[PDB]
Amino acid sequence: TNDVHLSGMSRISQAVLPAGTGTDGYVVVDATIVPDLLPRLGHAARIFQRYAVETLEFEIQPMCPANTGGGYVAGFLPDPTDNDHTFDALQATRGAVVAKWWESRTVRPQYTRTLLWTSSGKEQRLTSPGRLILLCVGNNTDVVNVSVLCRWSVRLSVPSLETP
Amino acid sequence: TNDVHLSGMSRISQAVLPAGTGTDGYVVVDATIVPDLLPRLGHAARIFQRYAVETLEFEIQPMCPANTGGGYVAGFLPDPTDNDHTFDALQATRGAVVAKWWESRTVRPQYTRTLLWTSSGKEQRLTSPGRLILLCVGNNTDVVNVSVLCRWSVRLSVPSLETP
Amino acid sequence: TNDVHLSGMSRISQAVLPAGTGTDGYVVVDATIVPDLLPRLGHAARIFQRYAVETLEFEIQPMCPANTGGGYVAGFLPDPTDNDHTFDALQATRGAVVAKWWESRTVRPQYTRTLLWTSSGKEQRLTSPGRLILLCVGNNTDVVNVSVLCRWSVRLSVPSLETP
Amino acid sequence: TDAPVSKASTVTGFGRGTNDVHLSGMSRISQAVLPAGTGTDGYVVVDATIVPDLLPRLGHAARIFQRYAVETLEFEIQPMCPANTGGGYVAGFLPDPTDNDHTFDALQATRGAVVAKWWESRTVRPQYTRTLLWTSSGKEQRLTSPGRLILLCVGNNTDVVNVSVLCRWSVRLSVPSLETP
Amino acid sequence: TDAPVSKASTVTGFGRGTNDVHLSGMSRISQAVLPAGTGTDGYVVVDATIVPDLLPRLGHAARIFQRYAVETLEFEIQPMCPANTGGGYVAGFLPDPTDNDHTFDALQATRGAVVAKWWESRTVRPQYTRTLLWTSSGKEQRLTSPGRLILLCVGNNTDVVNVSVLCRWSVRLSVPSLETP
Amino acid sequence: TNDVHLSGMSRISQAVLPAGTGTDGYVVVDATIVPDLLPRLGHAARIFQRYAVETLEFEIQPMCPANTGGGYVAGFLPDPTDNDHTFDALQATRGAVVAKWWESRTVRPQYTRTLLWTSSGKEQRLTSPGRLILLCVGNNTDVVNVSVLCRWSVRLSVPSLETP
Ligand SMILES: [Ca+2]
Ligand SMILES: [Ca+2]
Ligand SMILES: [Ca+2]
Ligand SMILES: [Ca+2]
Ligand SMILES: [Ca+2]
Ligand SMILES: [Ca+2]
Repeated sequence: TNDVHLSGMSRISQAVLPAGTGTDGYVVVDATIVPDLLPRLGHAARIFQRYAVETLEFEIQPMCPANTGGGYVAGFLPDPTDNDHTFDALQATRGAVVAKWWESRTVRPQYTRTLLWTSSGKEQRLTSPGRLILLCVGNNTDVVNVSVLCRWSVRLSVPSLETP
Repeated sequence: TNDVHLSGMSRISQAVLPAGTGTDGYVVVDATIVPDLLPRLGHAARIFQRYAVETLEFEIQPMCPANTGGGYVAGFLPDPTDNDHTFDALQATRGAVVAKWWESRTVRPQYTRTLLWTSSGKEQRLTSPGRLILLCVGNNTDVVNVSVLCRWSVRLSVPSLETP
Repeated sequence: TNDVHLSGMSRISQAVLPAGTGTDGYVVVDATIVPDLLPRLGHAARIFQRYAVETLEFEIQPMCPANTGGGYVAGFLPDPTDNDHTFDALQATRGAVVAKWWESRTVRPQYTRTLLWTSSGKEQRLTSPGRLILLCVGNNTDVVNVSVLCRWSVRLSVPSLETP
Repeated sequence: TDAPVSKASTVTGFGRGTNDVHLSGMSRISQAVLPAGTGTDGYVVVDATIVPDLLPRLGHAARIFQRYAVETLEFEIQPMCPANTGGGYVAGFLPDPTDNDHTFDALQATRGAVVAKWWESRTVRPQYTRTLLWTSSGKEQRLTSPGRLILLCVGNNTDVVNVSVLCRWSVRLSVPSLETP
Repeated sequence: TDAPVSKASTVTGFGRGTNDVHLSGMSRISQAVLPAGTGTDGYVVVDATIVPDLLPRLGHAARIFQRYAVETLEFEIQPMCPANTGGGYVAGFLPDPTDNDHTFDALQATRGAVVAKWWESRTVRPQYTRTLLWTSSGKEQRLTSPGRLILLCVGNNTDVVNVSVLCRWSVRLSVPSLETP
Repeated sequence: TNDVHLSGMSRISQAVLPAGTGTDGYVVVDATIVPDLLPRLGHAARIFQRYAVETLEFEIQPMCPANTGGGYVAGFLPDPTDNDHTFDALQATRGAVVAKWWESRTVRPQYTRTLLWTSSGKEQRLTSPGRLILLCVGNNTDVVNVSVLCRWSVRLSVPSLETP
């Protein structure tokens, strides 16, 4: 059948937060989940027209010394159009996490499994499952290298050969 | 088995043989069948390590006036390492065809079904099912534009992110 | 029967990363998994001709203070010939991990269970399941002593007595 | 039937040659002569990589096929010397064409290895892959050869030794083609 | 078992190779190109004595056998030229390898001879002996070849003519040996 | 039970007895049967701690002219500690053979099937099933070259990495 099931785990974001610039509410990461953001899924969506996100998980992997103060709040807004970047908006989303800067965590988001479009278009809601937003909570004492990883699983349909 | 089955038709070769240059035995098309040669299988092998050829057929679709002279012989050598490019080598193999330049033909070859490698290596026998050769039979009279297409079906395995 | 099942856990790599030299993308570990790299499996493959890797896991055990910044990305390329040493290439592999320098992790790779050859030869793909690559992510503040361990399980066949 | 601009080609049976041929035979893969005293322990009397070229009729048959599978493979060490000859031989078929280990222990480790005196003949019934091998040569010879037969001296030979190493082979050839060296 | 002066030889399967092999195939026995005007009446386009050497796989197979019998023999005249070409050809298989008569009447006298236009393909179903022939060459070639296939022009060709002469052959090989040229 | 069963034939001893030196009772071969004596079992015991002898047979294969004089007596003492090397000790044991120098014989001995230790220790009775002795009977006339081979089958246990 045209449907092929792919899974993988890749880094959606890499950010560096210097010491003291991580004020409360600062936006460390704001990544709109698109197939191009994921390498293997990037090629897979380059050879397909439609994709549906069966499973989606995120892993916040901040690489900082244990003596680092402050923390982060990480969430997955299931609306690509939504631009709210406050603590309450993230915490309202299912699976959002709050953790110290030296404590890696996992986000298990909730979203609607609809058949999306691999290629971009006018309406972003038909192409992306949502956005991942990672904000600072409090103040960080050291420099934090944050890697945001995404464990994904998709179903691909309508074969084609697209261009970026 | 997280094996992805992918299939489709794609042009492996495009050749423009000018009138008068198509002497007998001239190698119009010489293509070692690797996934990088195929457009969609190119990306599929870019995101996978291993592939197995389940279905392989070649379609010689030359576009020239019906009053043109000469012909072609097309054949699939199941050995990628073999470098013999003559009418005898093509006639020995199975699935080979010989037809006039205005005719469209199908080569149904004898190919290995083992698990080959998408990337290149020291031994070509572990990476390609074989090569396809299209030669002139006689001398052409008009300008011939021959496109060699391939209906292929593969099974892909061992996810990765390869480079050209 | 000739088939004997062996398992074990041994250190494939020992590396020392001084303070500040662990720049992002630096290659800490690049080990081609061969039976000689594993002591007990080294002797076992010295008394056999063929081996098949039934189970393969890796444990990254970096020994550094909790106040160490930066991290690592560890992966198992299931292609011994592949020489890509970038973050995306590792992350595309199944089971790849990203972690802080003071956080031990485990890699559960995916690979094709084919009957390999214990002794070396021209084509490396017939002798090795792949390579383990461990790269730096960000900058390390302290000195990191990294031990890369491999928990393996093999099936051995075709008895012989080989020499190194 | 009207006259067309061009008629369709009428070549029908093209690319339909025979695919499988079973070929059996027996041939001398080696012949060695040893003057007295030369056959010290460990001396390599015979070292022959079993390939279609080594067997003449199989070589000619493999020149017109792409792949071959060894259905049957057996060897005979037939030394034609009297019973007053001292010393002996060890013979074994290494299933790895690449391995070049030439010792008593390496041969004895293999299945079917024989240790005999120079006035005794033996049959080596070895362990060989049944998988399809390539008739033509390539970069890796593990895809083209089932292995190599090795024959060493165990002790010093008192007299001259004439040893002939024979092979009964049965093969199935497949994927017809026309190979050239 | 007492120790004798010498033991009997234990070579058993020697001289027991395969005797009969049926080999079939199809090959181009000739290829000719004719520029405009050269193909006058009676011009000998093709003159090929059908021997195992003419057929490559059959040549290699006959190098390891002594005798062969032609079970099936058919020829195809396949001229790859347009329908606007003038002239024609006569094709026939003379069952006598020695006869070198190259005329229209000599070819037409034989059974299965075909007369066609240059834009028409024909199949020659000839008359050939089923008796055992010798794979290797000798003084008299009537014992080694079933005959010769001959192809002449009937009229002047207006355009260039490319003609390929093919052969479907089936043979049974017997009396195994190892021939050398 | 992660017990590895390994078997094969290997030469335990190679002796060159020159003509005239083979007086009656001369100890041609004296070998305490330990896994280090066997070539392939050498590596097998190098990667294991304990072994149990399931099958043990010795093959005396002397290579000499049929007109040579004298003979040999071969026997397996089931006690490694025993130091009696005489015809009487060999004739007392079971499985012993006596034959002319041109004859090839098989000693099927009486050996313990308990779990012995691959390494050496204070007590030899916990490490070896016994010893094999090959003695001269009479005086030889020609130079004798005797190889003592052993068909052995063992069960190995308790993985380790031993030293010579
Ligand atoms: Ca699209
Ligand atoms: Ca690769
Ligand atoms: Ca080997
Ligand atoms: Ca070939
Ligand atoms: Ca002859
Ligand atoms: Ca020990």
